[PDB]
Amino acid sequence: ECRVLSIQSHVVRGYVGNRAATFPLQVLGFEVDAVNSVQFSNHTGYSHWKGQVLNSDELQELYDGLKLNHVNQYDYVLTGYTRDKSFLAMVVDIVQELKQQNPRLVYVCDPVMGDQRNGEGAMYVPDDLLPVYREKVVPVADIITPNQFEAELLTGRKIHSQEEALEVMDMLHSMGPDTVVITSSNLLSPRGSDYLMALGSQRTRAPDGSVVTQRIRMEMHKVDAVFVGTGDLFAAMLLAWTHKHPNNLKVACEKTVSAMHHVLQRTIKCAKAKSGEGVKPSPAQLELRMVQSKKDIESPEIVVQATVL
Amino acid sequence: ECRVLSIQSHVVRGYVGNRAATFPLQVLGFEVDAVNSVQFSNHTGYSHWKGQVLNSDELQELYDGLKLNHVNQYDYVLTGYTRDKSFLAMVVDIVQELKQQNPRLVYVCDPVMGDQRNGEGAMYVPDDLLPVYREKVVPVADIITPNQFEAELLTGRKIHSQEEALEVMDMLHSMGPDTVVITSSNLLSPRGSDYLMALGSQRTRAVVTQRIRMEMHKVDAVFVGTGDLFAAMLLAWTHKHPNNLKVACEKTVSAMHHVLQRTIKCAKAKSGEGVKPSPAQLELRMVQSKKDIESPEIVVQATVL
Ligand SMILES: Nc1ncnc2c1ncn2[C@@H]1O[C@H](COP(=O)(O)OP(=O)(O)OP(=O)(O)O)[C@@H](O)[C@H]1O
Ligand SMILES: Nc1ncnc2c1ncn2[C@@H]1O[C@H](COP(=O)(O)OP(=O)(O)OP(=O)(O)O)[C@@H](O)[C@H]1O
Ligand SMILES: [K+]
Ligand SMILES: [K+]
Ligand SMILES: [Zn+2]
Ligand SMILES: [Zn+2]
Repeated sequence: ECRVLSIQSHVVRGYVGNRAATFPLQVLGFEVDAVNSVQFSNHTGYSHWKGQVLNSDELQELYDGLKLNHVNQYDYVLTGYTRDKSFLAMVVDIVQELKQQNPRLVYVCDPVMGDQRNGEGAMYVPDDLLPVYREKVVPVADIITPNQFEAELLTGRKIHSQEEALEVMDMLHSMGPDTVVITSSNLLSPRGSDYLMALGSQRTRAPDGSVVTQRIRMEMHKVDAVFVGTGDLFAAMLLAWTHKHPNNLKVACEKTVSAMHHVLQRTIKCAKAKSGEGVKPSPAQLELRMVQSKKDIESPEIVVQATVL
Repeated sequence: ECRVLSIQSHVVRGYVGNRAATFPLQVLGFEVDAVNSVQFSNHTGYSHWKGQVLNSDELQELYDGLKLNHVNQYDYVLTGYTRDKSFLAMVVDIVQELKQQNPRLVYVCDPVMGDQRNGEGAMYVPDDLLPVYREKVVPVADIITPNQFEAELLTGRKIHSQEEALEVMDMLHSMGPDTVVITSSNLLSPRGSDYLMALGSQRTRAVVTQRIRMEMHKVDAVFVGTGDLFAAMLLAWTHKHPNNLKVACEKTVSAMHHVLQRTIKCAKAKSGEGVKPSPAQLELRMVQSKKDIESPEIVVQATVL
């Protein structure tokens, strides 16, 4: 019996935030309680979008309702994109209260702030969120899934190589989370320029005070398209697989990355078919084919091997 | 590839409204766009509840977003509990607009009315909603899932026997919906007093008519969201068996039985011995009934009337 409290955005159509995360965890057997931080018609990749947002006060209201009914017991808390600092600070109060009641609670956090869109690096959020992520969110997180840019920002250090990447991940471990996964980087991969390189690290303190650190590298073949909600889907499946393989980051990452590959291959195939030959698929046509990937999400065939570093 | 627009309530914890309908439809292979009419912490069966309600203007603002992006093309529309007549009217406008764009669109409606436990923080459904359902909603609905009390209100008639029911169901057809299903009645099953009787009727312009009856053994507990789970699965099964309401209902009702059995068993297991299960312990074991929803073992035989 595992219950997850997921606080993320919601869209009527498409897959992003809680939409990208709920279905996967449900088919994997987790009980998901979903707080929708906002409700829009579709993601911001489209030309238009309309919806409402929740302020930190409304969030607190929803939590008080769970608390008043004595059902505020969770095994996992999962958060992603957040645009306002009050909301984020409010989330930390919540995570801390819950951890006070369940020391075994695991907080999976995807510190969303930006990327380097093919050599294009800029922020998605107000510069005032970074201090909150740095000083208040990271310290209580158990698993974080930043991309290169977010790892550089959290540590204030820049990554130019695989070696510096590992140092940055160590600095992150020192900030709190025992598990760190850099989901994507600008790093050149040894298998080819067309491969995306991911890196993972899981720290473990031994009884005698010694520290064991499992580090792994992953190389996935790039799909020529820009997807949305990919980081959310990743964080959600990583939570499920790390649960099953608690002390094996290797297998957890392999199962997670394999599933991504299957979902995306099914998505790019359907998008090109729906947009005609020659024509480039539109954001509407590139929405993740979540529902049709059920079997692949439940039991993915492994198609990527993690290299132990 | 089918796409469903479901406009219902959302609750952080538990299953009612959209929470009871989405997972089921998704595992059955349907693309579900969900508009959450409200967002509460839990349903009204609990001692407390907090949340916010979405007004009709906000509902229009969302649908507009879908329109501007030319992605407002659906195959089904699914609605349930509403306590705002203003919101309900906006839903009818949205449906007629969608039906003009796709005449083949199917509107599945569960006209909720009464002192029902729900996910919109309400203690009752305003009496002033009845005339809205009667005149604006039902004429546009293709499949309706009223319970006996609701059917009686929509027709002004009162059901005292099995013949009386078929009589009301026919009236409902004439009002618009080609498929009607009275989900539960006070009617005494010949099978015993511990069985709940459900009646179903379906018209096909060959105009033909198929009527059915089902006995379901009562479960000694009070559940919330069952009406929502029913409508959602009926939607899926009617799609797979378009002209066979017998088979469609048999699978829907079977799935239901499996979910409730798994729910009552776990609830008693989690509560102390001789301790009555609390609403929180009675929340539907949805995620764990995945295989039973995808492929339910038939445990009921619908008799053709
Ligand atoms: N084009 C792609 N080809 C292959 N895998 C991809 C692609 N885009 C995303 N992914 C996969 O999705 C997961 C998350 O990707 P990435 O690290 O780019 O996300 P992100 O920058 O956090 O996402 P977002 O910007 O949408 O929040 C990774 O496991 C990655 O392999
Ligand atoms: N105690 C029970 N035992 C067996 N089946 C039940 C029970 N309660 C509900 N159901 C099943 O749930 C479905 C809907 O039942 P019911 O007539 O109570 O719904 P409703 O009035 O639409 O629901 P709601 O409580 O959401 O208003 C039917 O298929 C019915 O058999
Ligand atoms: K990420
Ligand atoms: K009903
Ligand atoms: Zn991201
Ligand atoms: Zn009902």
